[PDB]
Amino acid sequence: NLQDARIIIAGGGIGGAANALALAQKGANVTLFERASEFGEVGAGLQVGPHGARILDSWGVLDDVLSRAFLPKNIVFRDAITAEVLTKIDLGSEFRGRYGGPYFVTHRSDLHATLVDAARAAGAELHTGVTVTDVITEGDKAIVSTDDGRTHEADIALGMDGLKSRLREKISGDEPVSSGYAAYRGTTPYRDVEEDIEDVVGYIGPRCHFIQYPLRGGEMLNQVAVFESPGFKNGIENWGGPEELEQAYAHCHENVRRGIDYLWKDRWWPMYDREPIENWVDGRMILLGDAAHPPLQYLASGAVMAIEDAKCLADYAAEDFSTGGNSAWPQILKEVNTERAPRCNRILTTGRMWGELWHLDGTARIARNELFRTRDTSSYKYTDWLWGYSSDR
Amino acid sequence: NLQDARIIIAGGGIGGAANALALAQKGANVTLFERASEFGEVGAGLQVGPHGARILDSWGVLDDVLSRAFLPKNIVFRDAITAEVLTKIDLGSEFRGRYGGPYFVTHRSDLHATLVDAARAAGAELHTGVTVTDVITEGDKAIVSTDDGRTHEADIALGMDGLKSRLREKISGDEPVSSGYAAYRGTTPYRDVEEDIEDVVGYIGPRCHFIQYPLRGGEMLNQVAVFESPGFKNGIENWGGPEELEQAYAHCHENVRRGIDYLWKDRWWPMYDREPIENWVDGRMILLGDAAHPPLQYLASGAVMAIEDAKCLADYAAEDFSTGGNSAWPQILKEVNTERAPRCNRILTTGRMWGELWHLDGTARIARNELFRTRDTSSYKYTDWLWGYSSDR
Ligand SMILES: Cc1cc2nc3c(=O)[nH]c(=O)nc-3n(C[C@H](O)[C@H](O)[C@H](O)COP(=O)(O)OP(=O)(O)OC[C@H]3O[C@@H](n4cnc5c(N)ncnc54)[C@H](O)[C@@H]3O)c2cc1C
Ligand SMILES: Cc1cc2nc3c(=O)[nH]c(=O)nc-3n(C[C@H](O)[C@H](O)[C@H](O)COP(=O)(O)OP(=O)(O)OC[C@H]3O[C@@H](n4cnc5c(N)ncnc54)[C@H](O)[C@@H]3O)c2cc1C
Ligand SMILES: [Cl-]
Ligand SMILES: [Cl-]
Repeated sequence: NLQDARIIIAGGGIGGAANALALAQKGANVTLFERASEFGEVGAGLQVGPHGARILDSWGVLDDVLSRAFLPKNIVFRDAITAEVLTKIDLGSEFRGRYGGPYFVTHRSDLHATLVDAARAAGAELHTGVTVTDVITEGDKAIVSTDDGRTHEADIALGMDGLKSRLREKISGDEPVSSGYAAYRGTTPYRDVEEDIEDVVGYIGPRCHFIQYPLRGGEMLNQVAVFESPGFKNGIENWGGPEELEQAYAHCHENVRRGIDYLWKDRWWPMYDREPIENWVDGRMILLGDAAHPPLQYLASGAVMAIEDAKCLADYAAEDFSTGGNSAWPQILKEVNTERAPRCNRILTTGRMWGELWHLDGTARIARNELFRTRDTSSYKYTDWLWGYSSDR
Repeated sequence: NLQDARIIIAGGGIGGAANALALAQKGANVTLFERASEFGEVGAGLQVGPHGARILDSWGVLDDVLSRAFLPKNIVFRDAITAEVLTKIDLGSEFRGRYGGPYFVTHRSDLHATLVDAARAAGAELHTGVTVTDVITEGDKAIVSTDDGRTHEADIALGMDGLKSRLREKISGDEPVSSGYAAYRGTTPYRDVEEDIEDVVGYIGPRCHFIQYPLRGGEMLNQVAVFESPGFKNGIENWGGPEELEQAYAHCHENVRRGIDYLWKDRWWPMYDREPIENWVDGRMILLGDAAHPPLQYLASGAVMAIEDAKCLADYAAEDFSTGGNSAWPQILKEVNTERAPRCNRILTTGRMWGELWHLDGTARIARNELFRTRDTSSYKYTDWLWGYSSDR
C-alpha cells in the first residue's frame, strides 16, 4: 500500500478526482488543488465503456454511478443523409462477459461528483480555489507552488491540468492542434424531442456527425452535433459559432436536422488534440489525463484514459513503494509512463482516423457504408484493443 | 432472319465489325464504311468478360479467338503502395458455369481482325478509306452520304463512329467529359520484365492504378498505367504526357514503379467519357458502341458493350422484321434502344464510381482496402449485374 507516501495533484477534473480516489484508497496522503472555486462538471452526457466501468467497480463506486446512469442496448451507426442503419455494436450479454463490465452513459457532473465524494471519503484532502503555479523537483521530493504564495513538499506531483496544461511546458513546447471541427451539446427532456431511442445512436455524414443517447431512466436525451467549421478554414479566431450549424447539416436527413434545434447555442467546444508524446515525466512530476494525452473525442475515451491512468499509477505504486519506499518513485513514474503512453497514443492517433472515417463523402462514403454493413458482428477485432485493455501485471 | 434487309454501318471499329458480323449471319445485306485506309486495332491487350465471350461463341468465333488469347485464373487487386493482395475474383470453374463463358484477354488487333474476317465470310461488304459525312431519314429509308460524293439507300443506318462521333450531333450537342486521368500501355516480352503472373493484376493506389496481364501463351506481358494528370488541372491542352509518369507513381511500391519503364511513351490515351443519354435513335439511324455510350475503362466493358449491342440489334431485328418487314424497323430500333440504354448507362455511371474507389487516399483508402479484404468471396452480388446480363427475350 501507500501510507507514508505523499502525492500532490494539480487539477481536479475527472482525471485528478479519479487519481485522488485511487491513491487515497491505497492509504497514501493526497493533496489535490483545483483552480475553480467549486468542484463540478458540465451537466451533459459522457460515455464510459467497460475499460472505464471495470475500474470504477474496483474502486467500489460503479454500483452507485449506475444508479444514476443509463444502460444502452447497442451503439448504432446510421448514415446521416439517409438515416439507414449501417451497423450495431451489441452491448448485451456477450459484450459484458468479454470485457468485464457494462458500456454505460451518464451525466459528466454526476460521475465527477461521485468521484470527488469517494476521494474525500477515502481520505484525500481536496482544495478548491487554488491554482498550482509551478512544480520543480529538488533531491527526492517535488516542490509545488500555489497562487497564495505557499510551497508544498510531496514525494511526487501529478500534472492533471487538462488540454491547456501549463505544467506540460516543462516537458514539451507543443501547442494544441485544431481539428477544424466544433462540438455542440444539448440535453432535452426526452418527451419534448420530436422512433424511441434506447441506444447510443451516431448519425455519420459528410463533414459532420450527430449523436443521441438517453440519460438516467430515459428522462432526458443527450444530443451532440460535431461538424466541420468553414470559419476555421477561413481564419476566424472564435470559429465554430452557431451561425454555422444550419448550413453544416443542410444535406442531412430530417432526423438529424431537427436535432440541431435542441442544442445549447450559447457555448460550444472547438475540438483540438495534441500530437502524441512518449515522455510524460519531469523528475518527480508526471503528466496524466488530458495534460499528457488529450484526444479528439471520436472514441469517447478521454475521461476513461484519465481513469485508467489513476488505476495504473496507484496499482504500480502500491506494488513498488511497499518494498522500495520513497526512493522507488522515479522508477514507478517511468513504469507507469511506459505502460500508459503506447495505449493512450494509439487512442490519439487511431481516434483521428476513426473520426475521418465517419466524415467521408462521395465514393469514400459508399465504401465506408458497405464496410460497416457487411462486417462480422461476432468478431471483436476492431474493439478488443480498446475495450479489452488492462494495465494489470 | 434478315434477307431483304439492308443496313449501312458508319465505322469499322470493334463495334462496327461485330454488328456487321451479327447482321450478315442473319442473312441481311450489310455495307460498312470505315474512314481509315486499313482495318486494324492497337496491338495491345483488352479484357473480355463472359458477357462478351458468350456472344462471340454464339457467332462461332470464340474458339478461334481463344486459340490466340490468354485465360487468366483470377483478377487480383493489390494495394499499389504496399503490394498487399486485397482480394481475388476467381475466374475458375464456378465463375464460368455461372456466367456461361470464360473471362479472357487478348490483343485488340487479333479480336478486331477475327471479327472483320468472320463478317466478310458471312457476306458483309466492308469498305476501307471511306468516311460517312451524313445520314438523314427520308420516308422509310436512311440515306447515307460518303466523302466520294455518293449517296446510299438502306433500311437503317448504324452510327458507330466512336467517342468523337459526329453522327451523335444529330441527337445531342454534348461534348466529351474529361476524367483528368491518362492511360499508357505497353507490351513487353514476358521474359524481359523484372513473381510470375498468370492473372489479371490491378494495383490500385492514390490517384493511380497499374494493371498487368499476360497475352497469348504467356509470351508477352500487357501493362497499363492510369494516373491523375496534374497538367489537366493546370490547363494544358495536350495533357497527360510522359513527363508526368515518374511523379505520378513516386509513392507506389517498387513493383509498380519498375513497371513504368516498359510503357510505350510516344502515345497515350487521355480518358474521357460522356454523360449518359437515353435516346440513341434519329429516324432510321441508331447510335451504337462508343458513339452511344463511351465509358471510362474501369469496368473493361466498352468493346464488350458494343458487342452486346450487335447481338441485341441482330436478334431483335430477326425476330420482328421476319413478320413485319421494312415497316418494322423504327419499332425494332426503339426496342433495341430501350433494352440497351439502362444497361449501358449503368456501366457508364457505375464505372465512374468504381474508378474513384480504386484511386482513394488516406482514411478512405484504409476503408476501401478492408472492404475488399473482408468480402464474401462466394457472393456474386457485386458482379451479376455486369457479367450475368443478357439481352435475350
Ligand atoms: C465534446 C466532448 C465529448 C467528450 N466525450 C467523452 C466521452 O463520452 N467519454 C470520455 O471518456 N471522454 C470524453 N471526452 C474527453 C474528456 O472530457 C476529457 O478527456 C477528460 O475530461 C479530461 O480530464 P482531465 O481531468 O485530464 O482534464 P480536465 O477535465 O481539463 O481537468 C483539468 C482541471 O484542472 C483545473 N486546472 C487547470 N490548471 C490548473 C492549475 N494550474 N492548478 C489547479 N487546477 C488547474 C481545471 O480547472 C480543470 O478542472 C470528451 C471531450 C469533449 C471535448
Ligand atoms: C485505355 C483503354 C482501355 C480499354 N480497355 C478495354 C477492355 O479491356 N475491354 C473492353 O471491352 N473495352 C475496353 N476499352 C473500350 C473500347 O476500347 C471501346 O469501348 C470500343 O473500342 C469502342 O468501339 P467502337 O467500334 O464503338 O468505336 P471505335 O473503336 O472508336 O471505332 C469507331 C471507328 O469509326 C471510324 N470512323 C470515325 N468516323 C467515321 C466516319 N464518319 N465514317 C466512317 N468511319 C468512321 C474510326 O476510324 C474507328 O475505326 C478500353 C478503352 C480504353 C481507352
Ligand atoms: Cl474523448
Ligand atoms: Cl472500357
